Formats: sequence, C-alpha cells, structure tokens
Amino acid sequence: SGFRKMAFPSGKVEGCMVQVTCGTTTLNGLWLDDVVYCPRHVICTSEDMLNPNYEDLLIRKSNHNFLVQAGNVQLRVIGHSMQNCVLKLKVDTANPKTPKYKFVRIQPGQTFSVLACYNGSPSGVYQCAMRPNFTIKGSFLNGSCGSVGFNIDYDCVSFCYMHHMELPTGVHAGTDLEGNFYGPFVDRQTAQAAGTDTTITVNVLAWLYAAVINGDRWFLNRFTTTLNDFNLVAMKYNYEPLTQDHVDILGPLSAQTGIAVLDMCASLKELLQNGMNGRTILGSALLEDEFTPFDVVRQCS
Amino acid sequence: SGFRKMAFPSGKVEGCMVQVTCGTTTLNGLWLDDVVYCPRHVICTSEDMLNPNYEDLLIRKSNHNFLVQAGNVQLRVIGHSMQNCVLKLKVDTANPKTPKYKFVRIQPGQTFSVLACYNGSPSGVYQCAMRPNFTIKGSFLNGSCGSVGFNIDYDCVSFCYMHHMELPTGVHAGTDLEGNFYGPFVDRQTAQAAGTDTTITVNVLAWLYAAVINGDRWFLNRFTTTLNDFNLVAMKYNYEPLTQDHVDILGPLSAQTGIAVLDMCASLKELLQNGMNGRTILGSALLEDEFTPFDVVRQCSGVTFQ
Ligand SMILES: O=C1C[C@@H](C(=O)NCCc2csc3ccccc23)c2ccc(F)cc2N1
Ligand SMILES: O=C1C[C@@H](C(=O)NCCc2csc3ccccc23)c2ccc(F)cc2N1
Ligand code: NA
Ligand code: NA
Ligand code: NA
Repeated sequence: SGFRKMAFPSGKVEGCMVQVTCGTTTLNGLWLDDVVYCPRHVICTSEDMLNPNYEDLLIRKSNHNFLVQAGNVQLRVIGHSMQNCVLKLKVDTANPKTPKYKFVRIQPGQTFSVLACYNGSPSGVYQCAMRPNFTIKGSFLNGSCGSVGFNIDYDCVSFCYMHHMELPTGVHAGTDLEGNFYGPFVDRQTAQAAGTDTTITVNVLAWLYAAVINGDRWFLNRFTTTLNDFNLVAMKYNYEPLTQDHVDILGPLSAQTGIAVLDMCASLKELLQNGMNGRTILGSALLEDEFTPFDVVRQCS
Repeated sequence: SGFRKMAFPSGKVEGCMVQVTCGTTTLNGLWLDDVVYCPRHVICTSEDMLNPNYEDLLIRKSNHNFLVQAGNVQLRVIGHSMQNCVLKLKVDTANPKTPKYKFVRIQPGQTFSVLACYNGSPSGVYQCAMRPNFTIKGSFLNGSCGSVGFNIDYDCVSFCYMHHMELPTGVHAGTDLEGNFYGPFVDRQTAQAAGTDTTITVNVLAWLYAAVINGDRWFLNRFTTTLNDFNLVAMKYNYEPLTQDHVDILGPLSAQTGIAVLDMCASLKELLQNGMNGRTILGSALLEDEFTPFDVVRQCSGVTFQ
C-alpha cells in the first residue's frame, strides 16, 4: 500500500538525450534512430526574439552549423528540416539505445513524466499533468529546452511533450513531438499569458478513490448528486466540468470500492464546502488533481 | 522557475535489476559485478515466516534452488551466503552494466530515490525521506521486495536502501545494502509498529528557501530568534531539534536569499503557532519536510549526471 507521486523509470529516455548547439545557443535534443529532435528556436539570435522567420533563418544554415554531442562523441549532421515548431536533424549514426517508441499528442488532464536535462545530460525526473489551460507546472531553468515528457505503459515509450518556454507566471509551454504547441502559444517572445487555470475534476475523483482503496473513509457521506447539480457547484470553485465520459472512465474504480461515481461527487461537493478541518487525505491537506484514473489503477489495485 | 519533488534519473540502477525466485517466492535482486543482492526472507515459507532460522534454512539450499533472471536470460548461481538480513548470490557472469557505485548508510532526514520493481522489471521511481522513526512512506505492492533506494553524487551511484516489508500502518521498512535494518524492525511476521514520527526541521527550512527563490514570500517577517528558543518551540510541535550543523548547511541558501537561518526560523515559529491562514506555499497547505538543503540547491541550480 501507500500512495506517492510516481514517475516512470527514465533510463529508456536517458539513452536518447543529446546536446544541440547552434551559434552560442546550446539546448537538449532527442536522438531516436538517425534523427535528432529539438526546438526550432535554437536557430534564433538575440535580434530574432520577437518575430523570427524560421523558414528564412533555416535556409541560411548548413548541416555543419549544428553541433550535436552524444556523451563524448560528436554526431555528423547530414540533413535538416523543420516540422511545425520542431527541428529535425538527420545524423549519420542510428542511436544504438533507441527504445520501442511512438509519438502521442495528449489531452488536458493527462499525466506524464518529465526528464529535466541540461547540456544533454539528465538532471532529474518528475511527474506533471497537462493543465486545462494547456500549460504544465514544471521545474525548468535556462538550458532546459528540449527536455521531454513521456509515458511508458509496457516497454514502449510514448513521447508526448517537448519543452520550449516559460511564461511570465512561471509555468511552462511546449509541443508534441510533431512540433504542434499545446494551447494557443507560439515560439516568439511576444507577450503571451496563460488563461486562468482550473482544477482537473476527474483526477481529483480518482484520487479520492485511491484514498478509499488505501483505507481512508472519513470524507464519504450518505448523499448523492445529479451530474448537472455537481457541475453547477464545482464550477463555482474553478473546477472543470465533469462529463459523462469522465463518469464512465471512473466506472472501474467505482466498482472496486462499491461507491458510485455520483456518490463520490457528493463527497467532493462537501469537501469544497467545508475544507478538511485539520485532517489530511493521503498525506495532503489540499485536493490533488495530478493523478489520472489510469494512474490510480496502475499504482493501487 | 518551478519546484517539484524530483528523483534522480534511474537508468544506471535499471540496468542492475533482476528477478530472484526461491520456491514459490519471486522478488527483485540487485546485480552488481558478479553478485546478486536480495532480502534473505526470499528463502522463507509461510510456516517459517513466524520464527525463521535463516542460517538453518539457508544451509539446506543449493545454488540451483535460486533462479535468477536478467531480462529473458538465466544467470548461473555458483555461490550463496548471508550478510545480516541480505542474501548474496554469487553468479558466473559480471553485470556488463554495473555502474560506478558504493554502499552507504543514510541518516534520518536524508532523502533518496526509490526504484519500485516487480518481477525484476522497474515500474516507477519516486523520492522518499528516511523518517526520524526510520520508516519510509513508500508506495509498494506485493512483489516489490528487493526494490532499492539510491542517490547519485557524480557518476557514482550510492545505494542506501533495500525494501523488505510493509508495517501495519501502511508505511515501509528495509535495510542498507549490508543488510542492517533502518529502525527497530526484524524480518519476521510478528507484531511490529512504527514509533511516533517527527517533522524534519532542517528540510522544512530548506523548502521555505525554495519557496522564496520561486517568489513565494508572504510568510517572511521582520523577526529573528535564538537556536535555543526555536528548539523549545520546535520540540513542542514534534519537530526534530535544529543543530548548529543544520544552520551551517543552510548557510548557502541564507546568503543567496538574504534570509538568515534564525530569521527563517522565526517564520517557521509563526507558521506552527498560527497556521497558514488560508494560504499555500509552493502549492502546499502543509509544511513539506522531504527536501534536504542539498536537494534544494541541486534543483535550483540544475546539477546533472550524464
Ligand atoms: O523553462 C525555461 C527555459 C528557458 C525559456 O523559458 N525559453 C526559451 C526561449 C524562447 C522562447 S520563444 C523564443 C524565440 C527565440 C529565441 C528564444 C525563444 C528559460 C530561460 C531563463 C529563465 F529564467 C527560465 C527559463 N525557463
Ligand atoms: O511492501 C510491501 C511487499 C510486500 C511485503 O511486505 N512482504 C513482506 C514479507 C515478509 C516480511 S518478513 C518475512 C519473513 C518470511 C516471509 C515473508 C516475510 C506486500 C505484500 C502484500 C501487500 F498487500 C502489501 C505488501 N507491501
Ligand atoms: Na546525454
Ligand atoms: Na455520498
Ligand atoms: Na523573520
């Protein structure tokens, strides 16, 4: 038993991290087969911060302008192309440590592990959720761009995030591995701001089910609710709407614990009304929204 | 910016995990050089588990009674011996992925990364602190015994924990890699309980420094305190004593943020007496005690390990 914020083991990703240099700019890239993926903004100069013309900047570069280092070894860049906001550098060596992998684009509320990296070298690993406002609440310094987010549900690594930038509120924005930004953000230093963030309701419910599976019962109650009346209350606390999809997804945790979804919804209503009154749930004094239904089942049963 | 609970990258340890089977028991072992380390309780049956004679159980076993699998390969066990509560299985092949490593024993309040494993396969990684009562608040299911805890200091892995059991309250107990238990526990099925725990004061201060570095400053105040006066209040709240060594270790964060340790202690005093009054620190409504001073400096300065 026990319940922890838990990341995937990072070894399969660690063997794919390389350092990418263009001019005076160094950041991280992701070496899979014979391609290195990194943020296209690596090619930008101080001049080009606000309105880079990436097509124009790229055509001006040759292969030998890109220095890629894997450990102590330089790789030879033999091609370059851009896909949306990621740069793809063809290199003359396939990565012998390439794992089984795929690229997936995720939806808000999904969780993943981040391998934070500097100068092509792993620094640490933590867990994040894609926020409803399409930011992530990461831990990233200067040098971290090109760090990736991933899941590993069997032996296949699913890459779902590449890090591009920090917004003024200290939260983070980035792309899928096809270079499409999550949310309305762009890889320019023009003023942009995250929308107001909301709580991931389906994940909170999942975490309440985790608490019950781990023997915590104190917050339950004899009430139920309609889905609509739940949503009307929840929105007033800046909670995302709970949809029928979400109710369906909670079905297995509902059946394992004997507590119907709308019954647990009423428990959440009460917690929002009353707070915790000196108590904790799974060691937390706030409601946790960065565990999905899938996470709870995986870690518990 | 940002501050997260962050584990060490686990790859160097992933390449050392194997599966160990004895009879109907399967659990995890750690393969380094030509030895596989695992909990000695692997040799026990249900009858034995109440009052095991490990010496006696072991002498009855042959090498071929231990099935060790590294991926889909069987290793050949060519020797077996016990050191405290860990079993050492000599095998005929050195682990080609053996990293630079050492065995260290940690002190309560020190943190480490746990690589949770099942059937010799790593499943997850998280950060833990050794509690003052010598338990860890882990997440472990049946199959997890032999999972290990570690730090990385450079390119050197320091192994500091092996998982042996869950106590009735749902917290966890284990040994160093020399087989000595952390805390007053034994590897048998009998009544055992965690002592009452305390809060790791130096780590809370470290986390308050992390908060300030990340722009969270509401709890700061004009006041300072003495080490003695702080310790009288801390003891009253089931906080560990703060020593001069702790003050010294916080010196770097004190100088970087402009907030002396005893000045931050006055913030902590007020929080204990008054609570947080609806507010949060780094998104938490309770004081976090599972980041050391070293952890905060590492994460706020971006140290790496290729
Ligand atoms: O997560 C990070 C990384 C990195 C960053 O935010 N952004 C990368 C730059 C960038 C975005 S659009 C565009 C167009 C041209 C050239 C550069 C860019 C950073 C720097 C300083 C600091 F204090 C914190 C962080 N945090
Ligand atoms: O952390 C865990 C692992 C594992 C566990 O604690 N095994 C302990 C076995 C053991 C300890 S001493 C001794 C002497 C002889 C024979 C067995 C033993 C477990 C099983 C089921 C469950 F629901 C939870 C957990 N939690
Ligand atoms: Na690397
Ligand atoms: Na209810
Ligand atoms: Na003060």
